[PDB]
Amino acid sequence: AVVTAAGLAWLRQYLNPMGPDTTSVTGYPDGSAVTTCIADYSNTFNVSFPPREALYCTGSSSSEKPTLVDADNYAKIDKWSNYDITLCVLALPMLRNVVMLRLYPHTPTAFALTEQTPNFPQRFPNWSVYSADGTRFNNGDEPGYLQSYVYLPNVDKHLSAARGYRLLSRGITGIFSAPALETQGFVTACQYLAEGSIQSQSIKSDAVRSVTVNSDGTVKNVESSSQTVSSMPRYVFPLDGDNCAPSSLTETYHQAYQSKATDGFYMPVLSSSRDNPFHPPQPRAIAVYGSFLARGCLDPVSEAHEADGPTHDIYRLNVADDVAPLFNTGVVWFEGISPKFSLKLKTRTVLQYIPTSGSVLANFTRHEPTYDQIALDAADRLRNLMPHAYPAAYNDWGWLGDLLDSAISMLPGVGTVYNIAKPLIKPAWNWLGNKVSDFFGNPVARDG
Amino acid sequence: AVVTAAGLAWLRQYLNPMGPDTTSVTGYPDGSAVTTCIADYSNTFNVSFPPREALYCTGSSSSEKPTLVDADNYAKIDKWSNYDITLCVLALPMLRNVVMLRLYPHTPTAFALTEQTPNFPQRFPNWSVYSADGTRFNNGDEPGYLQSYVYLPNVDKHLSAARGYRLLSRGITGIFSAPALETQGFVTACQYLAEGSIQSQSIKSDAVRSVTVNSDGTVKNVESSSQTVSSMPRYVFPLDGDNCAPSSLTETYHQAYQSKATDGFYMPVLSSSRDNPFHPPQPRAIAVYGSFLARGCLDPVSEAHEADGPTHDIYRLNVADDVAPLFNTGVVWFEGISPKFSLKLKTRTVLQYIPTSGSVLANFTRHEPTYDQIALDAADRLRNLMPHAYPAAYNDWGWLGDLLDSAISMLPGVGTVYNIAKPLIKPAWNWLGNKVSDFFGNPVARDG
Amino acid sequence: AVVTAAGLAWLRQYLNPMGPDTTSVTGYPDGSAVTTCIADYSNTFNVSFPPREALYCTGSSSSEKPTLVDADNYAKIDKWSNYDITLCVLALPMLRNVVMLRLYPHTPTAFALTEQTPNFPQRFPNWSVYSADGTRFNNGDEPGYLQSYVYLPNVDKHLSAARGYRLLSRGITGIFSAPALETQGFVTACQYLAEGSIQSQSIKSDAVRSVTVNSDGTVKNVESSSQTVSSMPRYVFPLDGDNCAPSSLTETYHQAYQSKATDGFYMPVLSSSRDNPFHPPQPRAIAVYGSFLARGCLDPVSEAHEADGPTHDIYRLNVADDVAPLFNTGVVWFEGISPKFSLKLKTRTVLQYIPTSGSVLANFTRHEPTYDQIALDAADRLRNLMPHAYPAAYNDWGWLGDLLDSAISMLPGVGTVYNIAKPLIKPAWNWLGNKVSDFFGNPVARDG
Amino acid sequence: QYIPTSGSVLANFTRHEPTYDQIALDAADRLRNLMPHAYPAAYNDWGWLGDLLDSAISMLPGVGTVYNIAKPLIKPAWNWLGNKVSDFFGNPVARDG
Amino acid sequence: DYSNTFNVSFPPREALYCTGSSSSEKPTLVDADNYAKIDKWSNYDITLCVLALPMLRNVVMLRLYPHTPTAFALTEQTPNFPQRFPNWSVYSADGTRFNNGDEP
Repeated sequence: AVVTAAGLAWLRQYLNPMGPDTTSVTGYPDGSAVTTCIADYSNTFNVSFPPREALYCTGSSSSEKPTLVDADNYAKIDKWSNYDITLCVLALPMLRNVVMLRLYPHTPTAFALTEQTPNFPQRFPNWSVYSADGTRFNNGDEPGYLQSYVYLPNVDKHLSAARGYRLLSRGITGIFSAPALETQGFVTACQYLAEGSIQSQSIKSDAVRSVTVNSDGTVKNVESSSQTVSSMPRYVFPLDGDNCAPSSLTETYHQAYQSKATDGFYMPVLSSSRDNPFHPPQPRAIAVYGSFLARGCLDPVSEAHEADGPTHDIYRLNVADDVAPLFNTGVVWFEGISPKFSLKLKTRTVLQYIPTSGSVLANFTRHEPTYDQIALDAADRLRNLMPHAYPAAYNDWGWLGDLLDSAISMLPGVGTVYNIAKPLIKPAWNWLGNKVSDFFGNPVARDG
Repeated sequence: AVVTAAGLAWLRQYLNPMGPDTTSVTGYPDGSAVTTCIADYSNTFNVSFPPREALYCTGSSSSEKPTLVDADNYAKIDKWSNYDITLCVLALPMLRNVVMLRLYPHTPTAFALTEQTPNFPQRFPNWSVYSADGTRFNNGDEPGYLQSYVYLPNVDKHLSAARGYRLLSRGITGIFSAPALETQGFVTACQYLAEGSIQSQSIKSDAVRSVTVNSDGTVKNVESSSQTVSSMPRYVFPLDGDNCAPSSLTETYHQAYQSKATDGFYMPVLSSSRDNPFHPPQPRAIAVYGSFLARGCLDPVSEAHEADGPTHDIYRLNVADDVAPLFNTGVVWFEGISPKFSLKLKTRTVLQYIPTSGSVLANFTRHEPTYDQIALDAADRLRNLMPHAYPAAYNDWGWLGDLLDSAISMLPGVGTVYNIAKPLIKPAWNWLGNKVSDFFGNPVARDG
Repeated sequence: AVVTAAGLAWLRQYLNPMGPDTTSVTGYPDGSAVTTCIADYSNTFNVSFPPREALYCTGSSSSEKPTLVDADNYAKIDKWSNYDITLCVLALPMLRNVVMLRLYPHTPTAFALTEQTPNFPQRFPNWSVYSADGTRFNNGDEPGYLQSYVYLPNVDKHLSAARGYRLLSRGITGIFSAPALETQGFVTACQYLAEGSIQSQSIKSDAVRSVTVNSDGTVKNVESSSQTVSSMPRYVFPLDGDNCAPSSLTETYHQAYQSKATDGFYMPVLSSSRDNPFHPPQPRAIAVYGSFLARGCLDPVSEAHEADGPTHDIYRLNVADDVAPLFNTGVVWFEGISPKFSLKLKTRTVLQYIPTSGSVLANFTRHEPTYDQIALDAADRLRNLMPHAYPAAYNDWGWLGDLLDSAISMLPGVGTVYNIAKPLIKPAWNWLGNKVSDFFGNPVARDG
Repeated sequence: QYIPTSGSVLANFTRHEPTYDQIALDAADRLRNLMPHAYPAAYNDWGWLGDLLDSAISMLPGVGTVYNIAKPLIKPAWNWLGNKVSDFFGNPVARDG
Repeated sequence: DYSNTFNVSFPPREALYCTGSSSSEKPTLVDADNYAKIDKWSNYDITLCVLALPMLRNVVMLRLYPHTPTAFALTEQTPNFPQRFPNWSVYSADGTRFNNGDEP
């Protein structure tokens, strides 16, 4: 009849993962009554303009040879360092490989992606270079942009020894800094769901074609195994590469966060479904869903073209992972950044495990099967109206909890005990103009 | 605590898609808070007995050659026109290709389906002929029935430029007419869920079998790639072809609508689940689930027959599409129709889109993130008791809305404000006998 | 506003499938309004130490030859009969093949499983032998353990003629007996969810490799169809074979039932989700999810190793079946059993069907579309706190129904009419110590 | 009705309701000779049936009578050709089809 | 509970078979285009009897006559391959089994 304390703790960490008050860790209030272990991974990364020693090439040059550094094409990347730059980060719902960093010389027209599978994508301290024409870069080409993945190794080790898992919350903070007199630049942020799913795409097989010139062997075996089969299953993410562009994100979403670069960002990525069931760890190769090339039977075709159906271009990331379903994909863009910047990424990912018997997690479990559907309904009705991102320093939201949770906790059905808490109005998040007001009209003075 | 106006509008269009009052268009009340574009496709088709110019053959004759018209076997189809005929329409949950029309000389024993993939299935104005023995028809065979698909091209164009979609409602009206003194015939209608799903079936590969008679080449490479693999994924629909027959539908379902032919029909197809999540457009080849031929490991078998597991016969429709899950499959049969009939199909399909950034839909969006779980519960408890179909002219249901929605809106949980609206009783839909009574016993006089 | 009688009947049969009062049969209270047939399969099996005539070998010996009995290696199995033994049963959610029996000479270190596909797994009256080293047993090896499946043929026959199905409840009783003065032994029991799912794993193809020594034929066709494709889809069950061991189950779960062997067991397997949608019968080969052997792209690899992604070892059971999703997997262990024991397994499985039109089930249907979300919520909040198993004779739970159902029926939301029923406390299930108390502290005297 | 054979398909659809009623059997025996042999195809759901006819005959068998008088019973006139049809209680039957 | 529905009408030639000695050891024999006589029947009004014996299988027996018969005749000679509903079997005018080239 009334929301529990565990429900409040879960809501607080789910909506404000990196808030200062959220020190303890709590699990999903579904009352599964199973013995679970809740892990909290906090990581920090001081990303900046990479030096030459941490910069590899993904072309066919480093194909069978391992990672190849740049053969002093680094002069061109210094030429990048002469001017302003752009810095995108893409937070896919992948459990490990939490974010993808990407550096551009100028604002890209659209979020391009290589068509050939890159060789040896690099974890964060190293980067990997791509040519300007959306192609893999070998030494001697003309570099277009840089990319890297931010990897959490402990998450991999724990996911190895776990029967099931589910993501509880994830937040990403972007403390930005630059030398004095070089603070110019903008920042944009947006979340959006991606109907990523396990998919296998149609491919064609190789058939031997023998015309036996042998004297005794006149078989002329032309057996045709060249039929249509399924590729290995891959997790495909439909991200709108054209609409992942800066301007498209800005105009598309009314909750898109925009501010000056020095404000940083803070994205508490949110789920998109009421229920959060457990899943077994099934790491699979990730891929990005292009635009379909063979229409196939989508038009009246002969009775033989039914095989090569509506297949799509698949951009293979050459990264294997298991993703948290129903969680939003986040993305921020830093535009016009001074080349000698310094971005302190701070990620906090809290997630639940069912430990495999006799595994390392089995000793750290905790038995608190709290059940609270009031909190679940509160989150369900709160998700659609929370902002997508906030400035870096805007933790410790006063309106959360005492007011917002209480204000929405009285809506659901007949589960209302307190008569009335507070009217709820439309917030106006204008970080550019400094006319920002919260969910109750109270102005937000700038703390930093 | 009380159902909103948006909830009422959504319920009204979901239960009565083609009602006269439902002029405006409203979205699903889940409060996804995303920027969506809601499209409303209304189409009309005056289907009748096709002339010879719009009648192609699906046999191996039109295999590599495109569509082939009938080489004046049309005399037999005129002989059909001498007697009465039967007209089935099958509304699968496919987004485009809204319905499948099918014409028979007499009532079929069962809803047969070709085993070989037909060549060039035809959109509505043209038809495609099939032989009597459930085989593809080449010129010179003996025609068994005709078939066609009703295609919406705008739906295809819009589904191209959309990150996600979900079907809001769909209704099909069947205004029937015939020359005076030839109004004889019956009509039957029924909806039923089909657990259609993405499936890939086991197939076998082709292996080269070389016995090298070459003098220097004595390899005799007999390498066996002839293993078991997966076909390309297809959307398989388990429709009960034996139980899609007329009599089986009549006896099976107590909500099956039956009437005289001149009454037409009006099927507001209904969902079968409470939630309606967004889905990315994934058009795939459609197929119908036959009866499994290789039992495989379903019986104690040798350790080598585990490969060819329980595979089923797959009837390939040679039509690629993406379907709306959790929506019922509808079917109506017109029996004993006069051959010179005239059926005005009127389809209305309203569905939501998430527009891809920079796409054509992005300019037509609308920002009304209404949330109303009362309406969702009302629909959930109303679905099981609505009739499957109504006569063609029975729009503007008085009992809907002011009474039925209100009567059921007070059931759910404690979300009840109004004390009591009206008792709810068992309706008796007897369109044959003219003893029809609605959900409150009020008789329904015949308006047409 | 108040839970119906149908809701009470469904809850009673779902939580106490083999209780004496549950004589009538009732369906899921979701109000699907469809015409359904509810079937109740009760089976009994007097399992004991098998004789030599019912004991086949699964090695390559019985590969193409059918089932091969043991060539009088039965002396070793008699030597087993000299000492104590261990008897595991594993109740997977498979519809047919309800349980897997397994006999060991002593307590196994872990629930091993053969890596090669066994030949002709045997239904219950016969068994199949496996070697000590987790390998298939041919005549002349050294036997390690015995295994068998308990098969329900009527379930197969009915599942053939059904458009859809869903499992309503399933219970397994273990009446144990042994000769006087040989009642020593322990019994342990545990349920746990398994995220079993349809999966296809990466495999590699066979390519012909021809160097044409033919005089006229100098093609040297070395065409490489040796690419990566998908195996046939299989239902993979992630069971923790290391944590399916006795001690791991005992320590892991606080609801694990433990007692003396003579007490038997009674496991009412429970679902793990609120909703229970219908599913079409899709029998597929079952397999057990090992530990992945090829990491693949989980580490930075060359642009060519993306194909052989994170593949797992797959233990193929050589048994095809369709499973009930969201139902727990149960397992009991009998330890130190006297070799001349007698276990009376009593299984009761009640499940719903949608009959295919014109099929055998179509005549036995029943039209009671009751809707009761109160009962669904009651089950949802009751699942996490019910014990995993009870002694064999502990049917007819007094606390169920009049108190427990009523006590929890007042929690959900505002759907509360009766003021207060009874306080609910923590039960203490200690069958070893005879200090057992139910959900209201009332002690449970031993009826047997 | 069937007595299922063990292991057969019928065995999964049994019903335990051994109800006993001499009154119903006696009423059926009494009424067998009164009901007409057939009706028009559309003439189901008779008003007189059950609450009226079965009741008004249920006291006749022996003296198994609790309610004193339910309803007098008269000979019907099933003149379907002449549209002059009257049921067991004289109530005219207007054409419903 | 078995509920069944059938749509009986004047059968086409493909659903008629001969009961005479023609299809004695041979399986059912379709009419050798004596169907013109049945069309002659279709010229005028017909008669349709159904006889519901207490048989569990074979719920009813349908029968079509050119014109009302004086009695429910039957053939002293056993018919060959009696036909389940969608197919019919023809009997001659003289109350005997019908081979092709007789008077139905």
